[PDB]
Amino acid sequence: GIDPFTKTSLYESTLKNQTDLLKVTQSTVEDFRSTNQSFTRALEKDIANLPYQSLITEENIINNVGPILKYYRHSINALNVYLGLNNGKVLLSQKSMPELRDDLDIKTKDWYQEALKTNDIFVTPAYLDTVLKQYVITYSKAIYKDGKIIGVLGVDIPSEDLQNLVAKTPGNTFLFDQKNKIFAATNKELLNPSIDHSPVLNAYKLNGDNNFFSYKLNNEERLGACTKVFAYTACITESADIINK
Amino acid sequence: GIDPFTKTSLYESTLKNQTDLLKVTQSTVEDFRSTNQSFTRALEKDIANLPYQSLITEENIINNVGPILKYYRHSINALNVYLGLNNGKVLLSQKSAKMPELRDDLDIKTKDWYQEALKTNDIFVTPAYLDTVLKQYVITYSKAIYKDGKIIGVLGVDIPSEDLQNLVAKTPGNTFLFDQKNKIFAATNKELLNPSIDHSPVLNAYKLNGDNNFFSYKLNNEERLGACTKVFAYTACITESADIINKPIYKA
Ligand SMILES: CC[C@H](C)[C@H](N)C(=O)O
Ligand SMILES: CC[C@H](C)[C@H](N)C(=O)O
Repeated sequence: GIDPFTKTSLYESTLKNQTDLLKVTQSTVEDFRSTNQSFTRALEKDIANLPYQSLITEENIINNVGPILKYYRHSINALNVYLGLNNGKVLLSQKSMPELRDDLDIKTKDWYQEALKTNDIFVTPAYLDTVLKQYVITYSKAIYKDGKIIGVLGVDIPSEDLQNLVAKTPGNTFLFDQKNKIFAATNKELLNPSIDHSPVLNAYKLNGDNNFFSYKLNNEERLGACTKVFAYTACITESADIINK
Repeated sequence: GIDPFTKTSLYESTLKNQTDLLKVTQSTVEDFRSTNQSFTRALEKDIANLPYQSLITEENIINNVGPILKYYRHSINALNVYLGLNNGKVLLSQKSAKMPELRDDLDIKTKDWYQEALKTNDIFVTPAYLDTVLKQYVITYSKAIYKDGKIIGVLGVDIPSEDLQNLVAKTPGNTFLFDQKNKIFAATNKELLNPSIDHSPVLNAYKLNGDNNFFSYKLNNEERLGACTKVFAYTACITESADIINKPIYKA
């Protein structure tokens, strides 16, 4: 758009605009995670606050912890909320009275194993829930009372919840998961698994977090930026027509 | 005549972005409301799921409803979660350890959160007001609870209005909210909250223009551009200096 002064003004403007919108998508991901972490932490505290007598028999776990799992599940509309024990049983409150299940192979599960290896909440990649066969993100936390492990708390939130939040955001924003597979997008057509993303991904590796870049699609110029948000990569892209016309 | 800058692609995109940022603030308000409404509905359902016999004596209400109020309060970090009864007593869960107890001196039957809930099938959302007990500004979500068609009481959930302010403050853009009385309520630039700020120019211009339509206005002899929109009872606005919208080659 010929005069370099004018092109620079258009470029600097769209850079700021697109960076702002990328930040909104970043914030969406952050807020989803923190809300779920706060919820999980509160549940941990309510369980650990029970007297040991209420925690040390399986029947007492069912009768005393079960209602807490159920109310918490309902309060945020979680898919499953549960407490896994070292005997391999798990008290499960599932969307459909919490029951003690012995058939869920919990010690083979990352949500269980990993919670025992950190003092933080553990957040799983999205995976297909065994019980309800929906894709979930699990927040898990080893619960201790007086330094004594009670069990591992788990909270399953449908990954579609995050996908829907991201899709509603302004801008042509999208998320890749930890394996660089498309996870969420404002334009639902981007969900085609056969779409190649090397151009934006290569541009991102060259430029780094939040650094605006140009790239090509079918010999046409586009502009974009990406940034790491936990294990995700969040991106925004647009046509470069805004600066070239 | 017409400002030539308004015919530029730069101006057009600038307004498109301001519109996008205003919509982010609109979404913030909508999502805060929806989340709190859903929480309150879930709580109602769990209370009403108690057997009728558990809901009809004060002792049974304390013992059976109280734990539910507490666990729900913790789950979302609400300020107060409570069940108001027709006898005027209220089972109140708030920060203080012990189990929820009945308070008999909170004058509930003449309060809007109570009376409005009885007039509707819906959740009632109050304008922000100073909480009677903890003296923080709160928004209350209330709902009449029925069991087998019989009124048990009115559920209330108090969320500090500061929670919504904090959400708005984190949003991009110079966005802000007015309440139902056209008083400043939340702002990205927390200086806009100070009572000495004159919001008449933006409000007067908004009245002439309607939702999402950009307008010029002035404050303290500075030309500005703004747009506002209704979001439930609130008015959400975004404004910018005219000299940022159109950066002069020579500054004044
Ligand atoms: C109780 C564990 C639950 C079912 C978890 N989502 C899993 O699939 O392992
Ligand atoms: C139990 C009612 C509570 C305190 C409510 N926030 C009020 O001020 O009326």
